[PDB]
Amino acid sequence: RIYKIGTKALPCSECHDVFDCTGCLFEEKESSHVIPLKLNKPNDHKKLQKHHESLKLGDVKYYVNRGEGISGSLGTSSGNTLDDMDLINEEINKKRTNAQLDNATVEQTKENIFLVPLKHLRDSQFVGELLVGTPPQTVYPIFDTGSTNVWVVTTACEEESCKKVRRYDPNKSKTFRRSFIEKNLISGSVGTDTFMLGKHLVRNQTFGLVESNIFDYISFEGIVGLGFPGMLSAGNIPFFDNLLKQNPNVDPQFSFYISPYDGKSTLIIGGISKSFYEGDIYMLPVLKESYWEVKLDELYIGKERICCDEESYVIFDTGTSYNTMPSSQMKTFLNLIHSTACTEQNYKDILKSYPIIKYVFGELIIELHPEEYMILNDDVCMPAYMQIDVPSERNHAYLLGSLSFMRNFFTVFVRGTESRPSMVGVARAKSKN
Amino acid sequence: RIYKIGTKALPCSECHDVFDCTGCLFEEKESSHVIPLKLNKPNDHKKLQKHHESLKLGDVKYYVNRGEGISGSLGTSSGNTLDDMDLINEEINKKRTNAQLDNATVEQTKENIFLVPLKHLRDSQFVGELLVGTPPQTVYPIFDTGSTNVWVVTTACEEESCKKVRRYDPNKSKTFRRSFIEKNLISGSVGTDTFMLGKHLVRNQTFGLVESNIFDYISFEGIVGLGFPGMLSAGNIPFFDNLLKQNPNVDPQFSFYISPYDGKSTLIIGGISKSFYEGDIYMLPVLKESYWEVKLDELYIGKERICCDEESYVIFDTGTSYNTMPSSQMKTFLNLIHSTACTEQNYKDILKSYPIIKYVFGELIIELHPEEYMILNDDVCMPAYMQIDVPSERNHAYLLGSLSFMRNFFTVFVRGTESRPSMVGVARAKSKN
Ligand SMILES: *[C@@H]1O[C@H](CO)[C@@H](O)[C@H](O)[C@H]1NC(C)=O
Ligand SMILES: *[C@@H]1O[C@H](CO)[C@@H](O)[C@H](O)[C@H]1NC(C)=O
Repeated sequence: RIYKIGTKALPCSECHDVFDCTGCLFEEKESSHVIPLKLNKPNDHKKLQKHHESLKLGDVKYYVNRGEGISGSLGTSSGNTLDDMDLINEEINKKRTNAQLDNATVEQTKENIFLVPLKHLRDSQFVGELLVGTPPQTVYPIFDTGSTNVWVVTTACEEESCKKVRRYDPNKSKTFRRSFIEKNLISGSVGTDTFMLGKHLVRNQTFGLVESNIFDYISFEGIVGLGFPGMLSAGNIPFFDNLLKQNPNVDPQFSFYISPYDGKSTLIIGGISKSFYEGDIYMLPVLKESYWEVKLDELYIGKERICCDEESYVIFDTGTSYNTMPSSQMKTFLNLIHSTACTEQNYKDILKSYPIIKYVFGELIIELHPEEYMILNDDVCMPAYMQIDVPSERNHAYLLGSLSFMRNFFTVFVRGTESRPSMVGVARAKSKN
Repeated sequence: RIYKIGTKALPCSECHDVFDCTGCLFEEKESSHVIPLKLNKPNDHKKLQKHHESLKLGDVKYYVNRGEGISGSLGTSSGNTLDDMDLINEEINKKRTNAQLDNATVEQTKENIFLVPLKHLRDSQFVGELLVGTPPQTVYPIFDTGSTNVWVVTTACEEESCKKVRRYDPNKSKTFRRSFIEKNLISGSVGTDTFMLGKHLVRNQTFGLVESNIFDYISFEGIVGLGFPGMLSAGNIPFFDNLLKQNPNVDPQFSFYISPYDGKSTLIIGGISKSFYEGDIYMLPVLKESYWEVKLDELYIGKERICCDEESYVIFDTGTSYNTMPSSQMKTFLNLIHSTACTEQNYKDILKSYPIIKYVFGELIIELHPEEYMILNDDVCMPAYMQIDVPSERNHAYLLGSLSFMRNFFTVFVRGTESRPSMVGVARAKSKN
């Protein structure tokens, strides 16, 4: 559910301070620039099951750093991915069992904490058609509000023994040019080429190229960053800014409809579609233009308030599946929300007692009921949340992703211009009925 | 509630292995050796409120050692008592704010944990009349299954400016003799004298003596240990063994009825009273004869199992008010059980949703419903549990005390002889109606 408490919400045009009126109503602009999104080709949640159980003992924290993942996403230079949960668990156990082997009086002492750096969190299952070069080659990248640059996996292969599959070969483009870089970046390089997204042409687009078969290491064909221009882009016009500069009649906004079980998922450039949501679109101001990052005031699990006594922020990250909470909040969470047997028809009765999760931004309230944050895995119901600490800043980051948040809320990302700041819009998604 | 699952419980006489038949039914023996217990003169639970909040941050553990408290009870040689929660909290904050100032890759690191050693846990509010010496002087000690020796606070004072109060002066006894000790023990010494407990005379009883006004440091007039003979008694016949040797018709058992709001609380020597309990008395074998310590199999808070994957034991400790759990279990507990506003008549409606706490010993089940483990403090409902770690042994100890457990269950302590092992008996207390 989404609603504003207090005074009835008003159009954002009627605001006094555009930076302070959380929960105002967005002017809806219908757009015809639709980009269908499809399932990326495995939907296996055993990785998240193991991740939860590895937190049972209370001494394990997963973390990522701001900007250090592929394309400027959250990550580290480690080799750990979430797909590596059995290697990770084996190492955790080895490390723990080697340490247990190796007027008022209070006594300071040290406990062992095991940190698991994650390489990146890029694991959305929804990809869209991108056309690259001349004559055009089709790739299916993730469209990622949590990334800044464009990256494409190259799979060029001229030998006769190469498997016959759809490949992206930058040298088959008449218009591809390789750029000169003085940074030794599985290998990375930078080039430029022409792209087509939907009906929009985007020339002179700088992008990174990943070469080695290579999909043993990588789980996406590409990343189109929809973040902000800044140090993380390094003078290279990001894709969406480049689109806007070359297609001047497009309003600087894009929206996302995630409908996993209908095949109707969609990215919309330059506007929204009234058929994707119910009610109004409620606006949150972006506090730090880097990720799409919004100040978080409180967070409730039922009656229990778990946040926020310190500075907290929610990142809307379309390129990641799960929601996240920091390590202290997930202690409470995993005590309050249990995985259970669900079958598939017993599920509405099982979850009848689970608690509502309530995010509070000013007077704007976003609820996730249990059939909105629980997912099915074999015959087991599971909460679609990961424990992720973002230590980079003294503040605490929460992530809202595609499997839980966006499947239930229609989301609008509005770039701030000369007559508006950057904002995220949210509306109840169209009810599948 | 108390009940046995599986086969219907049978009298303990019908057992095969007397060490293995948990939940058998005790032969009831009525006894006339009743010792009324009264409220000790302040019933202030603000100390436990502060104790709970000092655990909020997850980095503070209270601990006691086996045998190191007064009379061989649980404690340490520190000066911290629970009455010192403001000194304790001030030190915790000072220590914390001085430290924040001063194929698979996992990363070991250290977190700070603050340990708070507690001097002792002797805080029951129920005391009984003991007569000491010739002509007899009245003291009101705690009768303490968690202690081993007899200790009495001496308050001798011959100066004219001494306050006129009931004092215990060992030198006013014609039969008191001071013993020779080679251990510098506020000061301690040992003597012997004659005691009377109820109708039973106990001559040649060795006991410790505490001298300094002295009740600024101590909160009890004395301790009569009802533990076991062993190293912690050091060749000095403990009180109850001495009673039995000199009064040979007394069966080696004693029982406790705790009725705080009726003035009907009672210790019963040599048997029980059928008017203090409903249903049958269910027997648990004592696994380690030192404290009255019983093996614990599982512990549930509602549907959630919090114990036991490692060796756990319950200590029945009549000299302490609150129940306890180790530090890891109270993390879960304080997330699942909250303090709240209660008034005094709103209480049955408030607690309607709280979870049942279930202790599991073999097939014997002991439940505490919320109106049995919650107590009132001002207009606030609070759980009568402390976090106590007993690090002395690799195993984990749980305490059951007087304010919660014994107020709701009638308890029988049965000394093991040539034709029985030591056992604790439990029955639902007589319903006040
Ligand atoms: C191509 O894009 C770059 C940004 O990386 C810009 O500075 C440059 O002027 C553009 N060149 C042309 C020919 O559009
Ligand atoms: C007094 O008690 C002690 C135990 O501390 C015992 O060894 C001794 O024999 C007793 N003496 C008499 C006279 O009863």
